[PDB]
Amino acid sequence: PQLPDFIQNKIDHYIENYFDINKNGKHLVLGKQASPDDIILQSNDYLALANHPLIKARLAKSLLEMSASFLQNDYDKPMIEKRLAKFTGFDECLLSQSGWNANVGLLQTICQPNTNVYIDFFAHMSLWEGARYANAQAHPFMHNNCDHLRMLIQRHGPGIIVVDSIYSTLGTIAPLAELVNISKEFGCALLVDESHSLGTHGPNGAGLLAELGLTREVHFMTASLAKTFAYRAGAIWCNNEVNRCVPFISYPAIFSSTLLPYEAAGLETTLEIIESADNRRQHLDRMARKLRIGLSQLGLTIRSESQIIGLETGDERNTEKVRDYLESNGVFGSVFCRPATSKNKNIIRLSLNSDVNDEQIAKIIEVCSDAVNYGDFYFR
Amino acid sequence: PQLPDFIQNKIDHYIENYFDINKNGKHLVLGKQASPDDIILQSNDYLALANHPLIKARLAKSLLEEQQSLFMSASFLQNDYDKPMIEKRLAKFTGFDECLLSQSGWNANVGLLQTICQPNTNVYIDFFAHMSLWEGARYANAQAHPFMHNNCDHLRMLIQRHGPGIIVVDSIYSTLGTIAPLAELVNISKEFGCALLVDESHSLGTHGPNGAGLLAELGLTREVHFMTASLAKTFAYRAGAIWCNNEVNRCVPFISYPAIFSSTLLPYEAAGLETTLEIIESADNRRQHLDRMARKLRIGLSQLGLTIRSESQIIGLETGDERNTEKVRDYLESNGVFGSVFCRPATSKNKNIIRLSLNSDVNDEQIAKIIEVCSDAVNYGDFYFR
Repeated sequence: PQLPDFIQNKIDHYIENYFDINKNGKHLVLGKQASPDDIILQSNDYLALANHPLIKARLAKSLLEMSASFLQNDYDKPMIEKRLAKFTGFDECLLSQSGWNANVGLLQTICQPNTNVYIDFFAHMSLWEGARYANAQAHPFMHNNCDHLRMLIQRHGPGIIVVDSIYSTLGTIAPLAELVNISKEFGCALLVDESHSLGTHGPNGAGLLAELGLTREVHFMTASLAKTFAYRAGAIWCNNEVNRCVPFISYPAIFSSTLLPYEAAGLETTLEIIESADNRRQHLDRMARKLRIGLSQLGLTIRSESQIIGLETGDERNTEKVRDYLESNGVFGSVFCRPATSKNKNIIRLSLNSDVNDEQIAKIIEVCSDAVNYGDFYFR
Repeated sequence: PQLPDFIQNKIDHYIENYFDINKNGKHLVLGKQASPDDIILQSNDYLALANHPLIKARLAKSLLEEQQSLFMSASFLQNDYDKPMIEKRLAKFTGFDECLLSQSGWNANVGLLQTICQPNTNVYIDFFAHMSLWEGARYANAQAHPFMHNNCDHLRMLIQRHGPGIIVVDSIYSTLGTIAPLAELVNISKEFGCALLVDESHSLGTHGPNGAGLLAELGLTREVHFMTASLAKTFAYRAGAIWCNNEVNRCVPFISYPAIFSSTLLPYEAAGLETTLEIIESADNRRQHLDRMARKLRIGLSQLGLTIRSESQIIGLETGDERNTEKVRDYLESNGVFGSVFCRPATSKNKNIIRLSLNSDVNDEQIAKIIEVCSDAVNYGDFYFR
């Protein structure tokens, strides 16, 4: 059944302006195929746990042998939640199907149809849509800009301040200490997404709030477990009662099925293995810094302060050229383009993980050095 | 950390207006704990595949095989060598040109609506269609136009009045267990230049040739633009899929927010689904059984005078307001029958439902007990029905 025009028209225009314009007839995010020799910097599995023998074993053993609301009794709630909460220092933790759902769910629970939400420009898209589904009043503030933040709160009233601890496209770090002060001052709740800091930062990997000593000041913490925990799930920690209600309020929690008990048993192993990876955290940290210093001396804006490094490659055409160069030279990042970015501010993201060599770090810098000189594109 | 008042007070009111009011202090969906003797009817595992050894084997087997640290958006894995053979197998299984994998039924629906919709777009949706279809629409800012449950007349007038658009339905509705009038809707879709989208979550695998679904049973597959399913029912797995008889699946992976900004299924989950597909392809036995048992239950209850709108393995007990619903639940659980409470936001506060979901492991003896308990319930119990 051929499509009606109202759909077909849209689909053609999309196909035209998003696939056809690229030199390979594909979406900008899709490039070449990588070799076993090439350097891949795409995964969010920062501590390189995706193959971990123990973790796999725990899962197989547990799988050998509906909705989440009907499982909110004391006897129905998994040990993994008590361990994560303890781990993080927060009072309660609630499992979700994903980081995305965790954000969406928390926000729908705690928000009302005009609630002030003060969200960093670069906060994960799920926080945005979170506030949007709840029909909250979104108040964007310039990246990590507390002055802008103050203005807007002063202007619009108390509400919920929303940030990534470590930003997904840029590797920047939120001014958590100052944001904690700001929410105290203006009687606001603070929601922090530690997707990119949890496991990689803090004491035993417990995260940045843990590292900065700010856990006790923060109302809410969320995270995807599809980064360091290398698992398709989410979690919401509360220093309050909200978690008793989220399972009955959040749509994703109500009308969408939950993880099974073996999935939750697999996380417990991951947690242990994470707590002890002081080795991998330190090495990764070393590597990120090495890479960060090396790209900066080249002239590239490198805002990152973490294991996520953003090569700012301007507009789509330029971004394609940059990507092709990087890939032809054995370096594979991930293109971030609209709607994650704006059309004219794409990023090629380099995700570092604990498996990366000093040798591989020197190659990335080198390849970028030569890129800088080549002259087929520019960097911002 | 003292929550702001505009939060502390939302929670404090909810806790009381939803938890406190119930006899057990718990939410209305939470009854007592079930014993082994009790007849549990809450699962969506219609063919009883959850603890299947062959499925467990392949999941575990492929899980143990190797890492591919593919913790990233599914957008990044859309090259044809990157796309799982389960999609191609599912496509062929249902007869659609293209299948695409999603992290859940909910996402399948949201993602697809985001992709085909413009803010102006007309969306003719069944009053009782799954929430994920309403929210998808609402998220795309589309022009939603609800029509009365399974009413082709009401639907015609809407399209008549508002123009071409997307017709959205469940094949089998998840609360009432009713079956949409698919043949007619197809025709209406043609009689007005609309697109058809059917959510077969509750018919896929339980229905049609080899469980290929309801569209396939009726020979409609070629006439329909779109089908979606939760794979968390008969397929018993946390994932969803989108089927297109067109090129829309080329674009979903890049426009759907869920599909872009949330992590993809691991390749070992794909491998797992494959075994399940085979099992289901082969489960004619478990189907026929379920079908017959559902029919016994439906007749059994209808003869009791109860409204039994269902025509499937989902039976809707209509139990009115929350108080009265609370009494019906306790009574059904007091005897060994659970029992799946549907209430706001799923239903109107006044039209709550206690859903009985049958599966292939249910036996004649058990039905009778169910009928016996509701008969006594009608009847003897201090509460009403609709």
